[PDB]
Amino acid sequence: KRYEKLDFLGEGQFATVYKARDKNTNQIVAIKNRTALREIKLLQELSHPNIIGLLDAFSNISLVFDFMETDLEVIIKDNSLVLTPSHIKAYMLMTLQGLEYLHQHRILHRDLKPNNLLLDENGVLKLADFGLAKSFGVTRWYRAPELLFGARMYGVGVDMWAVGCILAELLLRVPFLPGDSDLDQLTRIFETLGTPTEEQWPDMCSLPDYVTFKSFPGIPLHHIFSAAGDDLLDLIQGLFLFNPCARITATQALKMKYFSNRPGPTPGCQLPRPNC
Ligand SMILES: *CCC(=O)Nc1ccc(C(=O)Nc2n[nH]c3c2CN(C(=O)N[C@H](CN(C)C)c2ccccc2)C3(C)C)cc1
Repeated sequence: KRYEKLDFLGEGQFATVYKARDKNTNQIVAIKNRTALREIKLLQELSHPNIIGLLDAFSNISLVFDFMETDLEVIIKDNSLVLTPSHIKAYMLMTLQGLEYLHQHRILHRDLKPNNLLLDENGVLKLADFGLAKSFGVTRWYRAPELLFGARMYGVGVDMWAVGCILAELLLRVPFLPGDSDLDQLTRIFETLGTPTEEQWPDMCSLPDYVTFKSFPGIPLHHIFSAAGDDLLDLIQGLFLFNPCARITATQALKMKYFSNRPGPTPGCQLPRPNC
């Protein structure tokens, strides 16, 4: 009861979400089970500016997170907005910084997609929905080629491919590889980026469900991302490498010249806030 609800925010799988002012602090919050009670454990553990804060939780349960004004899917979907190189850079920086933190804490998100990359009123992006997240101990369109094949030994490359997919959608403003089966998703990856050889991939055929695909050459990235410079083409190139050992980590992505080159990232206050 330490909170009292103000506005309905949504329905879904896990309970309903409700906007509230916390009685004591006057701060505004949002208020949400083995598949959820490991999520409750995991999120009260962590603290990062770019990770959703689980503030309280208390079986019929309600889980107080930060309140978030919007998400990247809204921003992507919104025609009233133009994204500038500096908005994109700021968005990918916060995404990757939040990710780097999780992966140094030996956690995979496994459900990166733009509707999970929430934003506050002060332009701070926070990764949300750790219901698929697991310790090292996603929907088709952000899913890595290896996962579509059938790899269960898999790593950070799973989350890194999705970041490429989200990055492309920041640029094109449309899903990059929008497949309508798990095979159509491989068909789409291999016509756009080219069919990987086993020189593009050392132990590929050892996958239980590796399959002999049509040998496409792919579209060059400069044709797809025409407005991107060589520094951002290298970021996109790194994220989309088929070998999950070659594929760039959040850390290698963040030490990439792209984030140190001009134009720099937009401050949160000046990131494009939408209306409903
Ligand atoms: C102007 C219109 C507008 O911006 N509307 C709007 C404002 C705010 C929200 C909102 O839900 N805010 C919010 N604050 N903290 C949270 C949220 C949503 N949320 C979730 O966890 N939501 C997830 C949805 N995933 C797919 C990102 C959810 C919700 C229910 C069940 C499962 C998953 C938290 C609690 C982080 C919405 C619209």
